[PDB]
Amino acid sequence: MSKAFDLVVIGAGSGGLEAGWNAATLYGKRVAVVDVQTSHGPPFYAALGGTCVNVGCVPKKLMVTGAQYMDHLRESAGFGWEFDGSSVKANWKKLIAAKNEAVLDINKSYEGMFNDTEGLDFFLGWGSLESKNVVVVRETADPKSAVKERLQADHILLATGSWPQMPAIPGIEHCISSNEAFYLPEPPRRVLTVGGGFISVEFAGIFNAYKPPGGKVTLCYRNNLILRGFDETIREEVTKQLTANGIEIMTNENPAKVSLNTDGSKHVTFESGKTLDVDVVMMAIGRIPRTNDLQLGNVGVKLTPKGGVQVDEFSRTNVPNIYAIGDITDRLMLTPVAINEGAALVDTVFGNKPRKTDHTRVASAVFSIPPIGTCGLIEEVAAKEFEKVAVYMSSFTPLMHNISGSKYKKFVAKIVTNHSDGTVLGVHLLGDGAPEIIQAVGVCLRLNAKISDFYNTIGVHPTSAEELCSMRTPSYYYVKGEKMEKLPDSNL
Amino acid sequence: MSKAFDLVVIGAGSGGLEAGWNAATLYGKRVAVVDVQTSHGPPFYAALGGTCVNVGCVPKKLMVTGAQYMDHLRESAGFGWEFDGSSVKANWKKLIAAKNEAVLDINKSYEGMFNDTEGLDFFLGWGSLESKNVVVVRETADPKSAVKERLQADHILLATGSWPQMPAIPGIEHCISSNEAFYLPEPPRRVLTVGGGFISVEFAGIFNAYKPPGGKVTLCYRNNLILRGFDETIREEVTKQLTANGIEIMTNENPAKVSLNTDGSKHVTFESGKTLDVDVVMMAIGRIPRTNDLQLGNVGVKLTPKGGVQVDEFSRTNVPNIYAIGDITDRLMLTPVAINEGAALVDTVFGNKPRKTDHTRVASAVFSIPPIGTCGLIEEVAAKEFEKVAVYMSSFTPLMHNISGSKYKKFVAKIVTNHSDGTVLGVHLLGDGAPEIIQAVGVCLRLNAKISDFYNTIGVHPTSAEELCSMRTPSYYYVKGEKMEKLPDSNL
Amino acid sequence: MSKAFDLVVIGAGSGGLEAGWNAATLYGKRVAVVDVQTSHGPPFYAALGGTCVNVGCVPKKLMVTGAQYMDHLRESAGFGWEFDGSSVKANWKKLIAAKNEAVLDINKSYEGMFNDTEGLDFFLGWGSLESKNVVVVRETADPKSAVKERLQADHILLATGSWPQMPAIPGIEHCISSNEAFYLPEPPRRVLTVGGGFISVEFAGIFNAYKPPGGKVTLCYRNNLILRGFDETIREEVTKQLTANGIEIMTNENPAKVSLNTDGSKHVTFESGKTLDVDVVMMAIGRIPRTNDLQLGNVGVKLTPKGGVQVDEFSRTNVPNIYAIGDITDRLMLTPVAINEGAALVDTVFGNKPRKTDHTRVASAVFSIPPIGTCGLIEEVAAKEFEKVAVYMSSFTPLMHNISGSKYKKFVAKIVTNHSDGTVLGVHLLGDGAPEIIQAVGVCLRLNAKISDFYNTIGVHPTSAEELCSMRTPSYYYVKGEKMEKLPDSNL
Amino acid sequence: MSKAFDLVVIGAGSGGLEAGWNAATLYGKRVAVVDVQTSHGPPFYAALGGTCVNVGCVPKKLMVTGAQYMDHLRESAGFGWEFDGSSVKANWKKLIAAKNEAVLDINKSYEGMFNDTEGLDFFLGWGSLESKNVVVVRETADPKSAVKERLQADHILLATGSWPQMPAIPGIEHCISSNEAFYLPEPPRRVLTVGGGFISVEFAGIFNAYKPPGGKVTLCYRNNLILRGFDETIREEVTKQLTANGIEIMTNENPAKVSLNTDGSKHVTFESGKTLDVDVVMMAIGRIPRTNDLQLGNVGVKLTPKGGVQVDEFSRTNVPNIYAIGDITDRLMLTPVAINEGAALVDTVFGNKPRKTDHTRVASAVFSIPPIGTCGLIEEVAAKEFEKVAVYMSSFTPLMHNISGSKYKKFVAKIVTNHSDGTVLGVHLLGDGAPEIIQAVGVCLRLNAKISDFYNTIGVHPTSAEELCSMRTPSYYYVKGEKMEKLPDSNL
Ligand SMILES: Cc1cc2nc3c(=O)[nH]c(=O)nc-3n(C[C@H](O)[C@H](O)[C@H](O)COP(=O)(O)OP(=O)(O)OC[C@H]3O[C@@H](n4cnc5c(N)ncnc54)[C@H](O)[C@@H]3O)c2cc1C
Repeated sequence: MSKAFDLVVIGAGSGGLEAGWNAATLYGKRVAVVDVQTSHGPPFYAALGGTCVNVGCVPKKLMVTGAQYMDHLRESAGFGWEFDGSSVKANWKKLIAAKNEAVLDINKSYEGMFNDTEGLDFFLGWGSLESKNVVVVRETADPKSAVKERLQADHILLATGSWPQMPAIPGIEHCISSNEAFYLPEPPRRVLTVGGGFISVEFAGIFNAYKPPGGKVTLCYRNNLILRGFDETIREEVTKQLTANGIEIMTNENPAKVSLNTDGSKHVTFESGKTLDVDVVMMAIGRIPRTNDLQLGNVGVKLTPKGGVQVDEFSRTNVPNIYAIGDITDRLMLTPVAINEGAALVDTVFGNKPRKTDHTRVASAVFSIPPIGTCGLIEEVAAKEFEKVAVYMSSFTPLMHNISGSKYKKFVAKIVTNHSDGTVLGVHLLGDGAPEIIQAVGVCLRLNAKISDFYNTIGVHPTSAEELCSMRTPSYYYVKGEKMEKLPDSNL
Repeated sequence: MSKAFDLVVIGAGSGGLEAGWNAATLYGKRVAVVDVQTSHGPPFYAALGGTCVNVGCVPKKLMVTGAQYMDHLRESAGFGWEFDGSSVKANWKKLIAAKNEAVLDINKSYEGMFNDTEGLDFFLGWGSLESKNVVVVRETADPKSAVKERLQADHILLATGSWPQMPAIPGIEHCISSNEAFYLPEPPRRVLTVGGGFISVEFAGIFNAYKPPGGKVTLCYRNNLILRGFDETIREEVTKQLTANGIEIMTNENPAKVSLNTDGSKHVTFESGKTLDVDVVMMAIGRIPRTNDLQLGNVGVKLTPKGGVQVDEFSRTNVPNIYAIGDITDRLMLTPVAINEGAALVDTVFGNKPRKTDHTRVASAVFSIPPIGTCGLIEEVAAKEFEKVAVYMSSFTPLMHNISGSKYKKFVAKIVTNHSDGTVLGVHLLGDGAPEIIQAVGVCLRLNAKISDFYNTIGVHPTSAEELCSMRTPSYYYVKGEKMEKLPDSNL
Repeated sequence: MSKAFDLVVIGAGSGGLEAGWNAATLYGKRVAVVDVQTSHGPPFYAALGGTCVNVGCVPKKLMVTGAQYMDHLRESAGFGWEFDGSSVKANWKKLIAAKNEAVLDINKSYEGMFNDTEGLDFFLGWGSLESKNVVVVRETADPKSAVKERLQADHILLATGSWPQMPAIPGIEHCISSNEAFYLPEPPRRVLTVGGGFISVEFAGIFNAYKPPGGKVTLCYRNNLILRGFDETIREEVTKQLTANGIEIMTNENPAKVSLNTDGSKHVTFESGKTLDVDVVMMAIGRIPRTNDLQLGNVGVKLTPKGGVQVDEFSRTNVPNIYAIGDITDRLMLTPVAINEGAALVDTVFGNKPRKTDHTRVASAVFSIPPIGTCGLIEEVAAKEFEKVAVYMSSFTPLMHNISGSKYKKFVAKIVTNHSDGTVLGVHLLGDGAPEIIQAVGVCLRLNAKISDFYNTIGVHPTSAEELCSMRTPSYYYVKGEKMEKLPDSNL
Repeated sequence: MSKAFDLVVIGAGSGGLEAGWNAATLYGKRVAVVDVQTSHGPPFYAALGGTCVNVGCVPKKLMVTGAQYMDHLRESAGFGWEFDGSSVKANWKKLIAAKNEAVLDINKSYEGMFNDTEGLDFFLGWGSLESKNVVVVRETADPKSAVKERLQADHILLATGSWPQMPAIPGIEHCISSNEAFYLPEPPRRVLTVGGGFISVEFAGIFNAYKPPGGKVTLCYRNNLILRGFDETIREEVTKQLTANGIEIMTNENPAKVSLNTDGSKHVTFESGKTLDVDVVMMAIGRIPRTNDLQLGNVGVKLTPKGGVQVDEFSRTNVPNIYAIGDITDRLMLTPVAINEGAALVDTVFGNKPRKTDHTRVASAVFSIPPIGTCGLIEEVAAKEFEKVAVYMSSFTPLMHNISGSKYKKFVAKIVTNHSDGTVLGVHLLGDGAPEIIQAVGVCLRLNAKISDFYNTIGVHPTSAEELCSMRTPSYYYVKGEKMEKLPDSNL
């Protein structure tokens, strides 16, 4: 009578929701959506709305913003502003509440989105894969828990997202991930964030601003330079500026074991013998695709070398009617990229207008203090797949920071082109504005903009973004992998 | 031998310097630049560096930045920041002193650029035309004053910029302009900025931030809406947000006379009849090309019916070998335009490649609070030029401001389109980050981007700039010049 | 919330219903019941109530009763009754309607039994076995049909009953089983029933009485003597009396192929070359257990050599929580035996008072004309497992049939005892009353009654049943398998 | 030498013959049997074979059978049998002639049994006692008639049965008894059977079947309920079903006188005063032991205060070597009792094993329409004998009669129990098959079966007898003689 579902979706995250909406309202298809909670917070943290809405994008931005105010208050003095210095109090409990209320606002809107949209229904519980055309809902992630629904399905979309990767050292239970940090009752006086990823950096600034008096935020990384994957010079600069803002950046170090002290504080011993005491140890060493609770072996879905789900240029798997998008693919773990993959999966199946999502020249940010904006390739990657590479550099200390009292906040801007046709292959910004600036840059790369298009454009003065139009000559080259300043006069 | 150059520049301003520097460093020419001061301030205000550096873009940006801190301190309470609210106060003298140091530093650097660059020489004095090939440098703007130098010139470049226009009302002696506002001894308690332009608006925000307790900024404009020539919706939102911060906006009002009070304050009387008592009256009704002291009549350089120096698309005047750029041409009065006008003038005259400054689709800004970023045409003009016009629109109060408490700060992002092909004709933003976002939006219009190129781009989550890649259907249309919520019938 | 079912039952037959009732009302267990129809008749014939209620016990008795009236009318003449002989009409269409209304009466009562008994719910559809704890309901018997329910189950009872066995000869589609005979639009003029089982015999009498004028009921059997399994002398007698009543009993014959004539009648060719034309060919060559539509391979349920389901003395299978009762076990295909097995399965599981059903010394009947009553062993089976066997025989022509005009209706009565202790091992009756007589006899065997208990009881005169008390001396013996009249005087 | 035997039997009836046959064939004794006729009918009615064969069990059974055909022809319409209803009629002469042939055949066989069995001799005449060891056979029942034989006897067995009791009312000359009813020339149109016993009831059904058009059977009984000594509920159901067939039942009525009408019919006048005109008046108020013509006073054989011959449990009279059995002892007046009484008498006297007839728990019947089968005690008596008494009951209209149209024919099946152990004390059935069902029920009571032994037995589907194995809980109880719907309190 009620049949199956033209589509069932496991995980109502960024990608999950964009696929079920574009199907119930765009194609009148029957759609079901299974997620393990309706509201943010423990025990599962991620809930209806995805990691982005509950324990990612939205709440992180709000908290970084609040953390920027530490710098604002300090810098206002250069501009003549005075107020009781010792009376300032960073109320963490007040910040988390404001955040929680914002997140729950989104939790409810989606909560109502389902209650007035026929063909779109929400099922609370854990979704495991039974047959190649049946999804199993259970009260818990345990494959042997009570069943509450069995959703007959024509198409099945896997959008369970990703999960924080934890190492195998003794005492790892005394550690937290990005998940639990959003819900600390009090701001930790001493915090150690492990790893060099954008998550460890972004939370280091947040903890650094809301820490009570006498606090030290220590960030450790097992290799030499943090923020592996981002442009080189931006890496070393951000390291310098994090140090300036009081954060101890402790490189070439890896925790080896953690214990509890007589007062509940964590005692951390490293692989190099050095010990450090902290109130909170946060693991941000990577995110793995979330596939264990899915029982993907019951149908024989294939996984890549990394624990991720394998797919093609259309998000299809080996099983004929099973698709996967979002962070479960182990590709570009970004929210707009999962919304693009999800919107693209639908109108290629339920709309016979096949259009796949492009995974290259994608804009991303890193709301650190200072923030980062990137798009396209970095110079050392362009080298390994391009004849002649040109690099445009420029690192002025911004206009206002001679007065502000923050001389260290050097703004950086790099452009990477194929020197053959001057086409821009990358754009890498460090400094306030980088995130908002790069967005419009992503449209340029989608338009195959050559460097001439940039410096021939009239600037908006006075801005930092105008520095992208002020670079007319390369600072060095990358020809057949080698890096030399002057470009040797020896053609062909 | 001596005193025989390739180029003489009257005015070490934006356009002038760029012209001379390029001429001397890029083409090894003997260049001479004349200006009335080497450092900012009275009695001549403008100086080495131009109006922008000494009494324009640079200084106001710093002062706006300082006025933004009134909002920051207040908005921080929403993010858990506590401190004695009653202890906040702005020191107007510390703002000015800090601004003087910054501007002075640029003055110091530009000098020494002359000392270290051969073929580039500076001459302190007042420049004027004596013949078709001779610039005279006198000790004052008066023709009767002593001659300092006579410079032989194969080419003369007029680059003296513009000057504040002051209406000839009785009591005008008791008023100031933008020039002197940069140097007030104390912040005015009651102030009246006159004019609906960007100068009056921007300054209204600065005075509103630093006014002592019980102050009141008052802006008046003789017409019904401020910021003529900007997108209307933005014009009206900036009016609302200004009123939301404390600024009173007196429209359809124009001062008729000013008189002194016993205490020494001012007594303004408008045309309509009303009266206001204020401590300062700042005039910002416009700026006129600075042709006054150049003796253009000795050579016959023809002026425009609007009052600027008449020039073709290559900056050539009616007199051979004499050129004009910048505010003196009375076109687009923006620094990057003059700079680009100068760099192009040099390439054309001393190179083997003609270059002319494209004057359309120039991205400019307005540093109100919040700021404005724009680029291209606005609705009205597009409807006069194209067959079918589409308007993509998006307006909301960002989440970060529902928490800060500044709920009036509604973001705005219009997009004007030619619906006959989709090419973007203009972009108009309002809110935090608008000036930075718009910069790369100028590269896209130079590339003739289409509305699809924007929504087909993957966005950066979460940012204000996303809103540009998210408007897919027109909010309304403009067919044959008439506005309508939807199109005609079927077509195709 | 609603969990699983303390018990789900596939097939709502004689056994199915007795198990779900004794559980919902006796033990407050949650119970589900899956059957493929609510009302009798095509296309599935058997429906809610089982084979017994729809196409077995109840409707067969009603039709045999109606068929007995052919003999009644004939025999009344001996007692002085007269009426128009040629005006008698056996209206088959009127009989089937009266039957259908009786069956549907039962169909509805059960239909209401479910609607006012919490914990007892009826599910329409086909039940297939998914996991070892899930039953699959489908719109049809096709394993690839749409699903309407998936019943989570704690215990699973298999009670699908049995199905008519059809041979593999060309033209078998032109044949019918016991199922379709209950719904013939008209009574067949010429009918051939295949097989020697009680079903072929019972329907031969029914067709024989309601056949239109000029009809011949031919019963064929592939071996020598019909009614294999019943006592020997009763077999040969019933053959004789069926012949007397006009039925052609054609032994040592088996159909080899069947075709259609120009008029729709079936043309039957035998393995011996002889041909016969009939309007209806009814196959009653055996009943097989009904397991194909159950997908028993999905869980690995074990089957006996015969296609039946294997079980122990408690109706349990290899799969821990899967039980089977009724005709699906391939044991004693009787309705009271499935009601006993079903009532016994429950209060051994949901009542921890384990009591199994006894499969020996069970009373059964054969409502032929004349009818048969049996209970216990037959003489030739007692031989193969008993030292000394005694047989008591007695074959009087009943009181009333010297007048009736039916001298052939010889009533028979055999008793079989273990000659050691005289315990009665069997009792075999032929003649009207046999079914009602034997029932009370079954209680005697449950009481280990010796033969002395029988002939020492005072008879009810005049009856046929009194002949069981009138046999005081054996007619022959079976000692160590051999059959001799006198019992050789040579003991030990 | 001659006329000197081992046993002389007065009365070749049921008990007599069984006695002599066993004596002569089982023990090789010289036996002589005396009776007044060799064939049934007037003037003596009873004859060789006893009352049962000639004017009792045998003939009525045939006549009841013939009366059952009135119901069969009518009930057959429900099963699709059609025929001219108005053409049915019963030929009372053909019934009698056919019954005469059947009875005569038994008469013929019993004779020739004498002709072929040595030591067994028959003597036609009237037997009476002349001395303790001499039986005289005279030509008529009168002592003054001629002596035919004088038989010397070591043992004399009185077995002359009983005789109809006729009340001494005026007009009794115009009435008949059961004897003459077996020989009426024509069926009475109006008839009045007198008595509430089984004879009056059974005959009422026969006359009701064969009455000519516009007839009316009328049964009267001087008390309030017919069939005293039978189970009450059955008594009242048989009354209802009799009234349902056409018989009028006049209770609390007793005829006071009969007189002749002009036409030759009868004019009955009851005690209460009412009057009825009928064609025949049949008396069946009881039967008295036939001691009239035996000359018991010549020897001193003592009679019972109730009028029968006094005998101990071994059939011995006060006079040595003289024995009595059957109706003449005035105990249970049933054929199998006398037979069993005879067979036991012979075993005791001419064997080496004493045997006495158990007179309790004897299963008898009553061939009304529908019939009655019973065995053991009824409610009332059990309550006088046992502590706690349980009554299992079941009453319904079988399905076959909801179709036949005879909806009054409600089956009944009581079961009386001693609730102190469960042993079955009695069984009472009403409806088709009751006489046959009850026979084996007599074997069970001899085995002291318990109520559990019945419901724990597997039934025969579908039959009336099932109802016995289906009553599990008492319908009501009888504690200390008082009736109550449930027991006392708790106990155990
Ligand atoms: C701290 C942090 C900051 C980030 N910041 C940014 C940022 O600034 N910009 C950006 O673009 N991206 C950011 N990301 C990444 C972004 O949140 C993810 O890439 C995005 O959520 C991917 O979408 P998705 O639907 O595939 O995953 P998700 O949105 O996480 O979807 C997973 C959902 O499925 C549910 N689920 C999982 N398993 C099951 C199951 N078995 N049954 C039922 N439901 C299940 C989960 O509870 C969850 O609700 C950030 C991530 C983190 C952790």
